[PDB]
Amino acid sequence: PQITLWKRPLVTIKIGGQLKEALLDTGADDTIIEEMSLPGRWKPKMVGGIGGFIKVRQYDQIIIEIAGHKAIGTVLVGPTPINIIGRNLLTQIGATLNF
Amino acid sequence: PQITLWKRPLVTIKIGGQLKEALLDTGADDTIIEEMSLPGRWKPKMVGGIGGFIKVRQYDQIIIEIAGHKAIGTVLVGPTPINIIGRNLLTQIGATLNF
Ligand SMILES: CC(C)CN(C[C@@H](O)[C@H](Cc1ccccc1)NC(=O)O[C@H]1CCOC1)S(=O)(=O)c1ccc(N)cc1
Repeated sequence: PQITLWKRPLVTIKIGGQLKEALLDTGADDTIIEEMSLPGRWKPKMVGGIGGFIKVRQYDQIIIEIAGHKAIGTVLVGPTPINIIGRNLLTQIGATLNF
Repeated sequence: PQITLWKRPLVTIKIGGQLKEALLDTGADDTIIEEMSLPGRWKPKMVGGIGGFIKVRQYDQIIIEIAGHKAIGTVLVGPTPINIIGRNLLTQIGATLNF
């Protein structure tokens, strides 16, 4: 699709067999989702945003369905105001910005 | 142009007669620029994201040239770690997210 930006670019994602809403965020380097249980071991990671840094849990090789497109990669879990799909996954689905 | 997301989508902008580098951010509702002097009255506002909230000054009807494209709208000025071009101005230049 071609998504205009008059409204927040929200899509449905499927992760852990659950359906969730997420923001397509070109300004986020990584993908961060709200607290949920994911499989595997995690590593610590410091993530910087508008108000400073936070501590999140990094899970690798996670299967995630983004607006019907399947992707497999790194997902961070932590206290985010909204589920964000960052560049790491946007590239996997071949998303670009055009103007 | 067609911007791939392997790297951060930075562009050159012109605001208040100064040249700055900024992030084309679909996850940002509004544009936020690092501390600078702008003409006009302004209203204080609080903006939040990852890491909490920052206090900014809201300037209205500011003209900004985004990669050679002139646009007009609200600009928030404050202690942001990076200059962000949000949806309020991306729409004006006809930017879309495609996949
Ligand atoms: C958190 C989302 C919902 C909103 N933010 C936009 C996001 O694109 C934000 C942009 C940014 C990049 C680098 C440093 C600081 C900020 N990236 C972000 O947090 O990157 C983290 C998450 C994964 O990788 C690192 S915002 O900055 O809080 C914001 C809020 C309101 C306005 N009007 C403008 C901006």
